[PDB]
Amino acid sequence: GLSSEQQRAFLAVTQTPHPAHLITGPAGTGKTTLLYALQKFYKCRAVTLAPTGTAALQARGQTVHSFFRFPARLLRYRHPEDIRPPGPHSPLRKAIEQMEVLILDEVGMVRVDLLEAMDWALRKTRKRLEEPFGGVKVLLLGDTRQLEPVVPGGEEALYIARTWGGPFFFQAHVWEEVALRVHRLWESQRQREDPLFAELLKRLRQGDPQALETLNRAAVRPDGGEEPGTLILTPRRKEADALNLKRLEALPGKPLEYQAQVKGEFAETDFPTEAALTLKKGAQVILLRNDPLGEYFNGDLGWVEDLEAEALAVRLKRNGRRVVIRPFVWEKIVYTYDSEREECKPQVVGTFRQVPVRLAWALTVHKAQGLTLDKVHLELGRGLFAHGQLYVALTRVRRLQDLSLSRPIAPTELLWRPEVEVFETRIQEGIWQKSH
Repeated sequence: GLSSEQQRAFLAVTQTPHPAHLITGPAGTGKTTLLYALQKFYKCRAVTLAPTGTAALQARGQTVHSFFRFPARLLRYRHPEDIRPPGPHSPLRKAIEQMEVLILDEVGMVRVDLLEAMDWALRKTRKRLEEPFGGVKVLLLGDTRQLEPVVPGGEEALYIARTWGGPFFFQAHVWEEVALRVHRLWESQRQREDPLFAELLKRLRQGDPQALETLNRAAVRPDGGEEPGTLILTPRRKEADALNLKRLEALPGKPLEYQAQVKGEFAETDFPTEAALTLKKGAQVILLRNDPLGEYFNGDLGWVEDLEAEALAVRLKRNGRRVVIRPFVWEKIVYTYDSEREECKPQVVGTFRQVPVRLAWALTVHKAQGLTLDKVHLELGRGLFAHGQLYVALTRVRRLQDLSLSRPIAPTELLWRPEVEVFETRIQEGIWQKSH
């Protein structure tokens, strides 16, 4: 069930001896089903890995650090003190010396030292320490805009500045050895781009001053979140929960707590939704899972109508109330070699059981990633000039008319980092390889 756009990438990456392939493009269905077709297409030829627990959950894979027993600190270059190879006959080594393909979702947040750990770990155990990754066909994924890995400062920042120069996944010295065939999609909705707004976003990423004045003198509207169907996006999830709470304690209806059943090993930070979910009839809520039948979708903004102990009815914004949702089961997955099969065969270690819905009067930009939204309102916190971290917020809409920021933006909150502005544009032909 693959469309021509998803099939073109599938066939372009699977039918070639080239190991390194990057697939760019925004989040959403079409991108997920592309991975769900890839990982099932090989199905112990490869494993699916991710930098963060959240990414590993929504990608059916294992955390990189947890798959490789990598320690939660700066991974020094080819250092055996940090990158310890699994010993002989160990029940990780036998499974890693099968992985012809390695899928890697959300490469935006993969730090450089983390990528160079994977390469050396794959080389010093599959015996292919000359070829990059031990020959393993790496399939990188994720919009390269929802990037910028945190670097603490002090000792760790200086070492990374000296070894690589920056924290990005492309500054790794692996790419000085192999070429990265980049299949960039950016082609899911032609005119719900508003090509003037796309060029406006590109001029903001390049520091243009008058593009910034244009953005401010068309979209600045204090508290323009009172207009109907306005989702008040916030950068930080602290004020988002605070905004949902104050709008939740306005509803007269009696609340109902939905209790999650966290079975097995499931980290607290990996929780998709709050386990003590207080809901009232009339709350703006959003779905977090696609319906196996096909009635509702992931990211479907609804309104609570009825509150049953193990089900709830929501009037969808998209078409009109049709579906009652039933608690979904999230599984923590770890890839450990199967004895009988002689082939990795991943394993369910954790379980999270609650209704796939969360409060949606406000949302963190992180959780809002890739959602097609009709109308948004941005909440400035006077400190978000985190070297362009607010660009990801402007991209959450297709036309300038839908966005309404509460306070003006400084030129610095949107300006991209110089190393990024060189990567996004040297990949616009195709293959990318690091010179000198």
